[PDB]
Amino acid sequence: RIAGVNIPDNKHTVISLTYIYGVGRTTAQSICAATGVNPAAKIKDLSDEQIDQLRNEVAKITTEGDLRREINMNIKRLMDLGCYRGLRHRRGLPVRGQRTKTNARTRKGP
RNA sequence: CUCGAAAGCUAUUUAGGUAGCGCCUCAUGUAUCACUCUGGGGGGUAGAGCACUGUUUCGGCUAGGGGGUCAUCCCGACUU
Ligand SMILES: [Mg+2]
Ligand SMILES: [Mg+2]
Ligand SMILES: [Mg+2]
Repeated sequence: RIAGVNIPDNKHTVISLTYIYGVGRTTAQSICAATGVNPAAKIKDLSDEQIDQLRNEVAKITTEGDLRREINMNIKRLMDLGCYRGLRHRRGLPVRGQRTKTNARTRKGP
């Protein structure tokens, strides 16, 4: 609603744009370069004018409310085909080819 | 010589005792009473019924738990 989500205050611009969930850190360094907003000032000190140009960039990359939708179909395409990358992805095993006998605990919990 | 019962009720340290009412008798009064016919009158019993509360048999049409279950990593449902 503010830029797609709420944006914190009393912070620099590149840090503030990070919470938009679809722009990391290197991408938000291009947006202040392409628009011209100084990151060295806070978001409080800005004008209420050029935020549309920041909002123009949000309408060109992705939005987290639909980013998580479309990335699920990338998962969902892998599951319903029954390919090996979606075979373990149904179950909960690691995917990229890690070791399974021990230590793969961030995909199985405590 | 004339008339003629009861073994009921309530209470009881009561139950085989006793006391009030019900039933007999003799007096005094006073006027109602039985039987039957024609009336008016409420009722919930025998019977009967399944509208309620329950209980019972068969049949259909089914909701379902799904019983099978094509069975789908895990999801459709195949089938009945
Ligand atoms: Mg006699
Ligand atoms: Mg005695
Ligand atoms: Mg009867």
